[PDB]
Amino acid sequence: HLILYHWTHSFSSQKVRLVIAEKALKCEEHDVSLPLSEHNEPWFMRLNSAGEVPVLVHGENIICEATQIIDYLEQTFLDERTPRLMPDEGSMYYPRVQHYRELLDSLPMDAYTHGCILHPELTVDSMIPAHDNVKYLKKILDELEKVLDQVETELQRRNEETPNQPWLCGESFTLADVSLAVTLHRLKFLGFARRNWGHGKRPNLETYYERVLKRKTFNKVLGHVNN
Amino acid sequence: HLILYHWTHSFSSQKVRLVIAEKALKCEEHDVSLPNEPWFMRLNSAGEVPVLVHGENIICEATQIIDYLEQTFLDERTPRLMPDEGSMYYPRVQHYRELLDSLPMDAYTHGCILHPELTVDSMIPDHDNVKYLKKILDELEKVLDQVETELQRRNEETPEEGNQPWLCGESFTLADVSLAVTLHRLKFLGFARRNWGHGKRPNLETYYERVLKRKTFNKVL
Repeated sequence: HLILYHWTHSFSSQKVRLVIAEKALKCEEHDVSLPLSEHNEPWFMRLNSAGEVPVLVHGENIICEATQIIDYLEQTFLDERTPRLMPDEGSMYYPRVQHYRELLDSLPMDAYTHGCILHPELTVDSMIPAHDNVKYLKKILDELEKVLDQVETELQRRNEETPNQPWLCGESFTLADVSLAVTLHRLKFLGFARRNWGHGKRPNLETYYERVLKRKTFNKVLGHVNN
Repeated sequence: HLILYHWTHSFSSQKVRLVIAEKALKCEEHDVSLPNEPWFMRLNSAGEVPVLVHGENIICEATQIIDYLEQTFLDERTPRLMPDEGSMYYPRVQHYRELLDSLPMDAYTHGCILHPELTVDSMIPDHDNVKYLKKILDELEKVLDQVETELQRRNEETPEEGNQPWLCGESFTLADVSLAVTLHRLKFLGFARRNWGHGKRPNLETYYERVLKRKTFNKVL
């Protein structure tokens, strides 16, 4: 009874879709994007996140924008069988989850993609077949490393608390996990994964990404996008 | 192909649909409104934003949808609802369109339901106080007087013979869409008699009676 209009390649669309799948909600999803053969240039050449906002229709209500869609889904579907991606607002765990979710959503993925195509010599194993100065790209990638180091320390805390492997903010899969997983998968697509993790660097994050890949929901909604 | 998600009762939805019909665009429209309490009991124009899906683009909000339809469908067969920006007629049409779109329809309808005494012939089977309703109704009368004077100018500029003019000229424009939908909603609420009719605002009265005869207006609304 749900209808979603989205673009497969759209970052925010991927987040919304993963949230739908995690919550075990039957949804009619329509990919408005046209085939590649009709576009003079692929999507990553022309991406505009501000112009590309998915739309959700649930009976009478019509909800634009991905974050609005996710919030509406989290507040509207309170059935006991449907999983919850967010802790109760009264709980002391909600601030942590919300902080990390905001952190991962603030990252400028469009800048990273743009920079990845303009400066392909900074990418490693970029999945593309293949403000504008390289110094700007260097800056934003170092900021990304700071955010990812914060994430690594949080994952280290989680690993300490575990003697049932835990996720980023706890045992339960949360919206912060959705944001982080989609973000890492997009970085992987761009080729910015090797500099940030792997080969003995950020091991907790590497294990996180691998575990995510094995997950049924994530694997059903994603993996086909990269290839 | 075009897809539209809207609410029949929604004011802005009505404007978007009238624009679609006036441009002769084939569109697939879905009424998402439910078949407990009526729509005029609960009103939030900000909550109910229509959405247009045109191939690969998704446009929320009615004004954005209308501007997009005008900028996109540039085929010579498809009529234009706005003059070109370079023209001296475009400022006039844009001013009047903004003037009509600025009106607080939500307030008028909420007050019509709240104060049934003020509606002469409603078609229903500090904002709450009556003074606010009277105040916004007087402002409405001022706006409609501006429209009335513009229509009087149209009458002066048109000869005895020939095609009768619309608000800003001879061609139907977006300002006409806004004005027609506004007048229709006022008639639904019962605020039409106060503003025109019975020798009151004759130019505006004739404008509305001419609107009702338009095939596109009668098909959509």
